[PDB]
Amino acid sequence: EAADVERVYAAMEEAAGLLGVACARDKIYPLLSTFQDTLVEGGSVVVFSMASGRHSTELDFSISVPTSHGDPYATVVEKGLFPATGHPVDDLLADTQKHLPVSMFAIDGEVTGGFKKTYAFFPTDNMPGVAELSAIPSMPPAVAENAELFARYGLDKVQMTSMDYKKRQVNLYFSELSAQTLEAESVLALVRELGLHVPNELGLKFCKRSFSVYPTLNWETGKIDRLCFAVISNDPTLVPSSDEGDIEKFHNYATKAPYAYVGEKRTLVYGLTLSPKEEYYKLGAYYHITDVQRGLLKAFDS
Ligand SMILES: CC(C)=CCC/C(C)=C/COP(=O)(O)OP(=O)(O)O
Ligand SMILES: [Mg+2]
Repeated sequence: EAADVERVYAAMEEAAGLLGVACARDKIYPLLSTFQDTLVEGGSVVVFSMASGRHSTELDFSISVPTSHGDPYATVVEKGLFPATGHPVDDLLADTQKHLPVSMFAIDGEVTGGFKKTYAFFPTDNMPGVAELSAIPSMPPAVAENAELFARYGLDKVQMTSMDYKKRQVNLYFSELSAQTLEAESVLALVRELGLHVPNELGLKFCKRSFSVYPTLNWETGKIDRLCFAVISNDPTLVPSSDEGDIEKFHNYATKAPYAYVGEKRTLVYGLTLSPKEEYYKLGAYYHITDVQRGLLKAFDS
């Protein structure tokens, strides 16, 4: 439906407008048209994410794609929207769906850069572990090489994975996080073992409220590139930053981002990313939600 396409793109321009970013129509429209059938409201999930620091001038968008549509990456490459990288990341999404049960896909891009990643969601009642994922042929070796470290901190079940074709990286979104996993002492030992920025009192408090945690890995080495803690809430003032700018800019976005489910508050997902020499924050404001998001809010934002 050309209608849903225009609408989704307009909302995307709105979100970008809030951060002073311009959408590259030539890179976005073709992508939205290709999966236009998935833009239907109801069972679709769409997110527009902002970030701080060196990411403050970009705006990401995520769109859920039903598995029935087939490998979303093969589609973008076949249509000529993106050039295969020639690396294992090209087959990872396909191999993941082949070896494990995938409940749904998702495409991700940046308003000025275009397409850059896909996601593979797993059934909540049938989530794979570190061992099941590390056995995927195209999966980065780093996953298996860090298996002992993951198990030591209670990172077992994975609710989904994401593949970044431009940076050739993979994220493992751990779920069912225990309390001792998110304890201050545990989080500190973990970051130190990975050589990432040490979170302060404020950051640690945010890590404790996390419902999801995801490390980023690559095919070059067995070293984790960064680690992210995600919190989901309806509260627009949670950005874990002490900078006046961030507090103001994030809260503004959280209260003005577009959303197609009037009648409820905006679902928000905040992120605290720790890299070797710094930390940055991100915030995704959902444009479209489903009962999954509602279920999560009841469980982690009560
Ligand atoms: C359709 C749905 C429900 C999408 C959810 C996407 C999500 C939780 C992304 C987290 O990664 P990121 O956006 O913070 O960045 P990166 O992958 O680059 O680390
Ligand atoms: Mg992003």
